[PDB]
Amino acid sequence: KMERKNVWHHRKKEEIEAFSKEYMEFMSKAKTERMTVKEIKRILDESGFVPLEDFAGDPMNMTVYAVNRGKAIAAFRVVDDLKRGLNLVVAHIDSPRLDFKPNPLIEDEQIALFKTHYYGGIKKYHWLSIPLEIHGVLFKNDGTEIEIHIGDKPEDPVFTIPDLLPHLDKEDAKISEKFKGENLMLIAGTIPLSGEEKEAVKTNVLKILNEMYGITEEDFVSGEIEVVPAFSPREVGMDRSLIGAYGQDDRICAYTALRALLSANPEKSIGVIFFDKEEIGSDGNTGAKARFYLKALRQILKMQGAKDSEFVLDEVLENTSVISGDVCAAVNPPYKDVHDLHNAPKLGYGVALVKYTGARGKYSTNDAHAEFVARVRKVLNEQGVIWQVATLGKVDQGGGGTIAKFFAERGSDVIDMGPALLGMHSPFEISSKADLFETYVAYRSLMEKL
Amino acid sequence: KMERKNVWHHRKKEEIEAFSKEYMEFMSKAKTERMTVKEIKRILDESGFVPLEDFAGDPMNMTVYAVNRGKAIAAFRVVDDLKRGLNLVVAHIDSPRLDFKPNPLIEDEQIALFKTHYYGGIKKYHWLSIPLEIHGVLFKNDGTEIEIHIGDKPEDPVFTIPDLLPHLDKEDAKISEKFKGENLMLIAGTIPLSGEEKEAVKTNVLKILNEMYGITEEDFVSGEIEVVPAFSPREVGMDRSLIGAYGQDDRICAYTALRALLSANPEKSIGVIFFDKEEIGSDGNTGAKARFYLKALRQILKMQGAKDSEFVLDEVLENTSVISGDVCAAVNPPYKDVHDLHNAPKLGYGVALVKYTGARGKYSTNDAHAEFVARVRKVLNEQGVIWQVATLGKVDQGGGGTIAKFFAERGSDVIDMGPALLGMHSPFEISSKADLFETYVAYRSLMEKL
Amino acid sequence: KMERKNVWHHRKKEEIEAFSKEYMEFMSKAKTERMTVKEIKRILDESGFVPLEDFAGDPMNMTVYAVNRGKAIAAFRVVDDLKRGLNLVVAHIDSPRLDFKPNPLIEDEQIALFKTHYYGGIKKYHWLSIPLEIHGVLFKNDGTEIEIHIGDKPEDPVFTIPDLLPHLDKEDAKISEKFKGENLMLIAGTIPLSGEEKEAVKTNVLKILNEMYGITEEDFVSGEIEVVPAFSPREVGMDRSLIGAYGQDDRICAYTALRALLSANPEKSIGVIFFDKEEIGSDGNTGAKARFYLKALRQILKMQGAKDSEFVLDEVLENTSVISGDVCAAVNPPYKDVHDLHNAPKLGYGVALVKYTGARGKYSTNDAHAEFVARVRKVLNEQGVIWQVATLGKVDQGGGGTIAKFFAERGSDVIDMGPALLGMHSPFEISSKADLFETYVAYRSLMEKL
Amino acid sequence: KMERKNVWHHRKKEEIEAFSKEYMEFMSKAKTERMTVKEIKRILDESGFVPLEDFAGDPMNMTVYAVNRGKAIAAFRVVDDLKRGLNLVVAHIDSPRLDFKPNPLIEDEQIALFKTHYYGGIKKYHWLSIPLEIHGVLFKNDGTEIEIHIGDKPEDPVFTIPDLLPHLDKEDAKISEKFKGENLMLIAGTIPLSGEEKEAVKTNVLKILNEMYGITEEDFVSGEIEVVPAFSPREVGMDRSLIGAYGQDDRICAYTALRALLSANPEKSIGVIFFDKEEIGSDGNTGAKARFYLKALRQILKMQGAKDSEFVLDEVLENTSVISGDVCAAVNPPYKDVHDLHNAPKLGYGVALVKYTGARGKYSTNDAHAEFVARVRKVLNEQGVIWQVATLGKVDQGGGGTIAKFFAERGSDVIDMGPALLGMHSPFEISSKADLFETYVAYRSLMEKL
Ligand SMILES: [Mn+2]
Ligand SMILES: [Mn+2]
Ligand SMILES: [Mn+2]
Ligand SMILES: [Mn+2]
Ligand SMILES: [Mn+2]
Ligand SMILES: [Mn+2]
Ligand SMILES: [Mn+2]
Ligand SMILES: [Mn+2]
Repeated sequence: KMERKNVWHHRKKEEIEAFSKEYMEFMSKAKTERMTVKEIKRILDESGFVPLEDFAGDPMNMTVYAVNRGKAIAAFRVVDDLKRGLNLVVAHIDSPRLDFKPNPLIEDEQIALFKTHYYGGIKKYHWLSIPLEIHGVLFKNDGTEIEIHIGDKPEDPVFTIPDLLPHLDKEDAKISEKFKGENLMLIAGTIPLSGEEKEAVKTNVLKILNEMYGITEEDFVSGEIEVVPAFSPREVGMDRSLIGAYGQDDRICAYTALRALLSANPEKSIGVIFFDKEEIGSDGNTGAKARFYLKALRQILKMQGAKDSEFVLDEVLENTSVISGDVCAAVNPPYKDVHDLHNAPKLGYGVALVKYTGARGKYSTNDAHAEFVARVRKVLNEQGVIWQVATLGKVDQGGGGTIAKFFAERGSDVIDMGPALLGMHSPFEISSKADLFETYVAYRSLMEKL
Repeated sequence: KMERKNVWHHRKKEEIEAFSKEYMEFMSKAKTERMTVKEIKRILDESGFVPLEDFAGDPMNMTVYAVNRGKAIAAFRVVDDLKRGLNLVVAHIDSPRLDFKPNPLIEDEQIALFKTHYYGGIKKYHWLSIPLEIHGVLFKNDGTEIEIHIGDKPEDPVFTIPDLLPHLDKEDAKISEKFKGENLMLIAGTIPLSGEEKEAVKTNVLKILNEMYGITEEDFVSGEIEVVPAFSPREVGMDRSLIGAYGQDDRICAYTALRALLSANPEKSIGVIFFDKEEIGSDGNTGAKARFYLKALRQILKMQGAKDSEFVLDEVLENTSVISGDVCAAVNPPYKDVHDLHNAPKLGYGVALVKYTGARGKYSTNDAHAEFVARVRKVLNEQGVIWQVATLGKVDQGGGGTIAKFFAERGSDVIDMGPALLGMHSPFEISSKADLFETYVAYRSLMEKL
Repeated sequence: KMERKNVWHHRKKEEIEAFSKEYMEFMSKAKTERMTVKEIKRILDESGFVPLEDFAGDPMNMTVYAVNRGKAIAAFRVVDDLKRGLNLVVAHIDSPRLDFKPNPLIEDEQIALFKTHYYGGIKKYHWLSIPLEIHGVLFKNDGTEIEIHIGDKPEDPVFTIPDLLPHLDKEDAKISEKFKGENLMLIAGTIPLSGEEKEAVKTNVLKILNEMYGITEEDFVSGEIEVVPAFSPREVGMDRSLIGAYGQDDRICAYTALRALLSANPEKSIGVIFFDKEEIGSDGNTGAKARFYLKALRQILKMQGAKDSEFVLDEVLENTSVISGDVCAAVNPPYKDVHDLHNAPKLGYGVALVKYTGARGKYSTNDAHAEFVARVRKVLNEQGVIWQVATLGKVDQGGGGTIAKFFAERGSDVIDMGPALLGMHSPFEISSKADLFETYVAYRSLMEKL
Repeated sequence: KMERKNVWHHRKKEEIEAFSKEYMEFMSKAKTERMTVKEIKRILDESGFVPLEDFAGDPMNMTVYAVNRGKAIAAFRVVDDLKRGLNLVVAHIDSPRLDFKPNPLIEDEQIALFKTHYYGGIKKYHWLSIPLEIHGVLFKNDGTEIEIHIGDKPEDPVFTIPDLLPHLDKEDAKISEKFKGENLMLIAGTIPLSGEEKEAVKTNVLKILNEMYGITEEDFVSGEIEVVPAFSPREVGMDRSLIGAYGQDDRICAYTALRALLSANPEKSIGVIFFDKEEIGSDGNTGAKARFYLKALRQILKMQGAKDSEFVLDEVLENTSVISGDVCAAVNPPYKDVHDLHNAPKLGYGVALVKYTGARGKYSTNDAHAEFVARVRKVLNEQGVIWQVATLGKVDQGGGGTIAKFFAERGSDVIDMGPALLGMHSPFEISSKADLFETYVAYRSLMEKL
C-alpha cells in the first residue's frame, strides 16, 4: 500500500502537452507582477469578467475582478451568498529580481552603469554573466506614464552584469563575501558622446533615453524598473518532460489557479487572489495582509445587502477554505541530503500537499489542521487527483514561509499546495509538465467539491 | 523597608494542598491543547456554561464559551453591557513537544521508527531516553475520526528515542551540532512479519495499527499526532513544596485562570481565553493573533444589540483590562548569574508581575504603562495578594515574548502575570504549590476589582 | 548460508511474554545494588537456599549462597566435589547513578539542595529535568540503621535537578563543558521555617528529616544514598517487543542468570555471582576482584575435605567455565555508523556472544580462546539456542570492559555473553523481550552442558 | 546544628607543641623511604620490638616488625589469635622527588651535571633554583655498600638546577611545555682538571668522588640516588600554628600512626604497615600491591599454628579494619574554587574522614561502605576526637587514589584518614600542628576501639 503514482501514467499525454504550451505562452508575458496583472486581467476580460466596481446586475451570480494598483488582482465567481463562504486559491505574482535604484545611472571608468538593489531571496552569483532584460515604468514630472521594455524583442539589445574573468579572480572567500549586492550593475553604455568633457558616456546614454522616451534622469526616481533573465521558457530534457523558465515561483500556481477558476463548475462562491510583495514579507498595500483582500469581500457583502460588514464577514471567513498555492522543493539528486526522502516531493508524482513550513520547529508558519487536511485529502482521492506529501527539507534545514498564515489569521482554514521545483529562485527554475497539469486539476477539484 | 513575603507564611497549608491535588488531577488529563480544551469544556459544561452559538438567554447575563477548532476556547461570564469592557486573563494551552511528520512510519536497519518534527523551543537532549506517550487524532479517508492515546494507561506500552551509549558516543560537538531534529524518531516496532520480504517490521506495525484502529499508512497524512513525556504530575521535594509536571508552561496559568473565572464575584464582565500556537509565534487560526478573539466579542455585541460592531468594539477594547497569564523564570541556584537577583522571581514568593519581556532592550514586547501597573498594584495590595516583580533575566541575557502584545495591539491595556517556573520547556517543569494557589488568588481578585 | 534467526519466529509468544512480566516485577524492586541483593536473596530463600555460613547437610549436594556486605552475593548449587570445577555466569548489580556527598545538604538562594557525586559512566545531561527518587541507608551515631526510600511510592514526593530554561541558556558550549558534575543537585525544599534567622529552608528540611527518621545532618556522613530515575519498567513499542527500564545494564543479565540457576538441571556444580563496584573498575570489598569470590570457593572446598585450599583450588579453577554476563550495544539506526554491521548485534536476534571487549586494539580485555568459544558454540547450537556475534563498535570507536578478565586471571576460561541494549547507561535503557528470554535460555543451557 | 570544632580550642597547646617538635625532629631524619625505614626501625627497636624472623616468644603476645627491602616495613603488636583480625593503619613512605639516571654524570659546555628522572607527580617548576640534598646508596662491583648523604650537613655543599634568568627567558609556553624533565640536571662541578684534555670537569668530579667514596663512574648504575629539598622542617606563621616541610605527604601519617601504635592499649591485634612506590602506582615488590603484606600475616599465622594459611586468612582479612592513612587537600584561599567548600577540609579542624577518592565519578577508588563509616563515626565521637569530612575537590576537578583499594581488594573494610595539607607535592608542604596531633589521637583511639 501507500505508493505514489506517476502522473505521466494516469493522464493524457496530449492534454498535458497542450496545457503546457499555454502555460509557457503565458510565462512569455509574465516577467514582472505588473505584466502578470496586465496579462491576467485581459484573460479575464476575454472570459467575460467585469471590474467589481463597474458591476451592476444581481449579486448571487457575478464574475468580477478587483485590481489593486496594477500589482495585485482578485477574481471571484460569486454564485451564492458570501455568508455561505467560498473556495479560494491564493498565490503571489512577484519573484526575485534586481530593481533599479532611485538614481540608477552612473559612470565609472568611462562605462555607463545602472545600479540595482536586489529584491527577494536572490542568489547573487546567478545574475552574473547572463543576458538580462529590463521592464518597468517611469513617470515624467508632468505625470506622463512611460513604459519600458528592452530585451524581450529580438531587435532589442539585452543587458549584463559581467563577472570577473577567473584568471584575475585570485581570491576565494565564502559565498557570503564575494558577490556584493552593490556590484550588481548592468553595463549601459561605453560609447562616449563626442564633445562632452564630463562623463561623456553617461551623457550619451541620457541623450539616447531622452530621444527615445523623452525622459530625463530625474524620471528614474519617480519610476520602477525591474531586471530579469532574458531566458525564454523552454522544454527541458531528452523526454521533454520538464519546463524551464524564470519566475515559476508561483506564476506556475497563479496560472494553474487562474485556469482552474475559468473551467470550474462551483457549488459555492469561488475565486483567486494574486498578491505582490510576498518575496519580501508581504508588506505594502498590494501584498497579502493588506486591507485590499477583506475590502474586496466587504464590497461584495454590501451589494448582497450586508448591514454590518465586519459581523457578516465573520461568517464568510468562518466558512471559506483557502488553498495557499505556492511552490515547494523537489528532491534534487546531487543534493538529496537536504531532504527527508519519506517526505520530499518528486518531479512527476503530482501536486504536493504541504502541511506546515516555517523553520526551527514550525516557527512562524501556518500548520494545517488534521480536520482540514482530511477534507482536502477526501476530495482529492474521490476526484482521482494525483498528489504527494511534501516537507521543506530535513527538520532544521531552514527556508519555510508562504502567505497561508495571513489567511488563517483572518479565521479561514488554509493549507499549502502546489508543484515541486528545482533551482527555485534561480533565473531558470525547473518544473514538471505533468505536475503543472495536475495542480490545475487539483485546484479545480477543490474549488468545486470542497 | 520593602521585602517579599512567602506565601507559605500567609495562606493555610490545607487550602494550598487541596488546590494542588485538583491542579495535578487536571494536569494528568491536559497533555495537549486538544485534550486540554476537552477537559476545560466538561468543567465549563458543569458549573453551567453553554456554547455561545446556542445561548438564547438574557444577553445581559450570560455565562458562555466559544470553542475555536478543538484547539482553543473562550469562556465569558457576561454580566453587563460589554461596552463597559471585560476583565480578561489570557493564556496558551500548547506546549513544546514533538509532532509526527505527515509520513511518519519508516524502517531502517530492521526497525520501525516514527519520524518527528519538534514543535516549539524544546531542548532536544531532553527527549532522548525518556518514556513517551502518543496522543492525537487521525482521519480515515471516508472522514472517520480516530483518537489515539497510547502510553497514558498502565496497560499501554510507551515509546522511546534511545540515545547512543556514551561508550561509542565519541566526539563532542556544541549542543547546536549533536542532537539533530531529524534523529528524533520513536521506535515503533522490532518484530518482523513472517513471509514478508520487504520491510517486514514496518509491515507489522501497519498490520497492528490496522487490526486496532482500522487505519492505513496514508491516514497519518490527514492526522496530527503529538509525542509527550510519559511523566505524570508529582509532588517534589522533602517538604512536598513543589510540583513537577510536563506542560506547566501556561496550563498552570490556564488552570488558575479557569478556576478564578468560576470562583469570582465580578462587578463587570469577565472571561478567559485559552490559545494555541503561542509556542511558535501565535500564527494560525487558533492563535492569539487570529480573528477568533474579536469574532467572539462581536458575536456577544450583536446579541446585546450592537448596530455597528466595529465602532462599538473600539470602546469595548478601550476599556477592558487584559492580564497576560504566562509563566516566568524563577532563579535556579546553580545558574543564578543569568538573572538580576533584585528583579528575578523566587519560588514561594507569590505571583510574578512582569512588566515587559522581549530582548535586546524591550524589542518586540508589550511594556505595561505605569498607570496600568498602578491599578494592578492597588488591587493586589488591597486584597492582600502576595506578589513579586519579575524580569526574564539580565538585560541582554535572553528573549521573552508572550501573547500580551497581541491584545495591546487591539487597544487594551495589558500586563504579564503568572507563577515562576524552574526548568521551563523541559519534560518536567517545576513550580511552587504556594505560587500556584496565589496565582489563582491574584487572577480572581483582579477579575473582581479591576 | 549463515543468517541470523529472529527469536520471535522460534519461541512461544506466551513464554516470552510471561518471563517478561516477571523480569519487570523484579526491576521495580532492584534499583540499587542493595535492593537487588535483597531481592535476589529472598528469591533464593523461597527456593530452598540457605546461607553457606550455616549449611549442615551433605557437602556434596548443597544449595547455598553468601552475601558479601549486602552489596554482593554468590549463590551455588554444589552437585559434586568442586575439583571437577563448576559452570558459572557472573554479572554486576550496580548501575550508573548519582550519590549524595558526605555533607549533601546546603542552601543557596533560599533553596535547600542535595549535592551529589555521579557514579559510573553517565551522560550528565540525562539527569536534568526528570523525576528522580532516592534509595539508601543512614546510620545514627548510636548504630541504628535507617532505610530511606522516597519516591518509589505514589504518596511520596519525587526529586529533580531542574535544567536552565532554553530562553536564558546562552553559551553554546560542547558536551564536555556545560553540565558540570557539581551542578547535579536535587532540590531538597523551598519552604522556610518561620523564626529562623539563617538558612531557614535548610533547617526546615532537617526538621522534617528528624521528625521522620530522627536523624541529624551528621548522619549523612555515615550513610549511602543513591539517586535513581523515578520511572518504572514499561513495555515499549507498537508491537510491545521491547522493555524500557533503568539499570538494565546487567540487572537484566543478573535476573536471567538467576532464573537460569533455579530451573537448570546440572551435571556438575554451577553458580551465579553478582558483583558490585563494576561501573568504576571493580575496586573494593564487593567488586569482581575483591577476594570474596575465592573465599567462597575455599569455604566450600574446606567443607568437602580440602586439605591444602590453594593447591586444590588450582584445579577447581582449572576446570570451571565462566560466562561473563553483561550487556552489549545493539544497532541504533540513527547512529549505525558507530558499528560494523557485519559484526554488530540486532534487537531480537538472540543472545549476543561477545568474544572480546576491545578498546583501541583490544587493550585490557579478555579475548576468549577459539577452543572455548567452540565449546560454547557447540552447546548453544546443539541446544537450539538462537545467538548472534557482537563486537563493541567499530575498531577504534570506544572503550569496553567486563568483569571477565578478573576471572580469566584466576585460571578459568571466560567469554562475554548477554543481550543487546539501546541507550545503555541512560535512565531508560531499551532491551528486547525476545532477547531477555533467549539469554535465560542460553545461560541455562551452558550451565547444564559446559 | 552541625559545625566543625577547632582542635586548638580542645587539646592543650603544650601537648600539641611537644608532639610537633618530636614530629619535626623525625622529619629531619626521614627524607627518603630508605632513611625513613631505618629511622622507624631504631624507634621500634627501642620500645622493645624484635624482627618477625627472630621472634621465638609467645605467639599470642608478640610485638614484631618485618622489613621488606629497606624500603618498606611492617610492625605489629599481636595480642590475640589473628583469626580475630587486626586494626591496621597503612601509609606510604615514598615522596615525589628526582632520581639519578643509571648513567647520571655528563659534561656540557664545560660543566659537570647529574641527570635525573623525576619520580611521582611533582611540579617541575618547583625544583628550579632551590637548594638540593643528595641521598642514597651506591654499590661497588665487589658488593661494597656506600651510603651517600650530601647537603644535609652544615659542612656540606648543596646542589641546584638553576633556572634561566627572566631576561633571556623569552617566549611563554603552557606549563606543560617549558620545564622539561630532561632539563632537571644538578650542577656537579665547574672546576677543570689540569692536564686533562677530555671533559676535564667531569673528570674532576670523578676524581673527587673516588678519593672520597672509592667509587668509579659505573657504580652509579648499580645505585639509587634521590635528590631532595635542602629545606628542613620549620614552624610557619605568626601564630606558629603550622609546619612547613618536605615529604609531609604521608610521612606525617606514618609518624602519627607509628606513634599511635606505640601508645595504644589495644583490645585486639593492631599494627601499621608503611609502603614504598605508592607515588607511582604501588607497583614493585615494596608496594602495597606486593606479596609482602599477606606474607607477613601468613608468617604470624603459622607461628599461631595455622594449618591452611589461605583459608585462615579469609577470616583474618574478613575481620580486620584497615585505615588508609594518607593526606587530603585543605582549602588554599586563593584557589578555593577548586573545592566544594561544604565538603573540603580546613587547617585546624581535625583529621579528615575521606570516603572515596578517584576521579570522574569514583573511578578506580575505594568507596567506604556506610556501615564501616558508621563504626568509625562512633569511635571518633565516643572518644571525642575532632574530625571533619573531606573530598578531593569539586566533582570533576581532579583525581585522587590511595592504597586503600589494595586492602579492600584483599577482603578488608577500608577508609581514608589523615591531615589536610596545603601545597601537597611541593618542596615545602604545609600542615597544621593541631591536625597533626589530632591525627595521632584518631589513629590511636581507632586502633583501640574498632
Ligand atoms: Mn519565493
Ligand atoms: Mn513562492
Ligand atoms: Mn513557552
Ligand atoms: Mn508560555
Ligand atoms: Mn555499565
Ligand atoms: Mn555492564
Ligand atoms: Mn602523593
Ligand atoms: Mn599520599
